[PDB]
Amino acid sequence: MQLTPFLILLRKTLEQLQEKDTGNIFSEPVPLSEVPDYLDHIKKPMDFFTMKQNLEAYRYLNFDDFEEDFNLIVSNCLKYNAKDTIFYRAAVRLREQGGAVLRQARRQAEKM
Ligand SMILES: CC(=O)Nc1ccc(-c2cn[nH]c2)c2cccnc12
Repeated sequence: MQLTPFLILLRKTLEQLQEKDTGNIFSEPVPLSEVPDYLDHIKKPMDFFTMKQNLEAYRYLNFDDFEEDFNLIVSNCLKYNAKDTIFYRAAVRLREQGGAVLRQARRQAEKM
């Protein structure tokens, strides 16, 4: 596999995942100023902006490491937020809608 088409695919896939986050709940890091206890609960924060930085830093060289950071966005939000919140339900929705984006993207990567 060649690096350039793979990274193009990851860029497109990240854009598609961001489209599913219609409230932009996951676009940027959880603001530690407004959630002071966040790092008490979440060992590795993640968000789509950090994922973009990691992608461009060549930190994602296989689909699993891209998907692992996506799964961190979801799992961190399920962990931190109570089930009766918009935040929790948004992570459930992103897991469902984003999973479908990821499966098709991984098949494209496997054809490379
Ligand atoms: C992605 C996420 O877990 N975000 C957040 C959870 C909880 C809170 C929060 C709820 N109450 N106080 C902070 C957030 C506040 C601002 C921005 N993001 C928040």
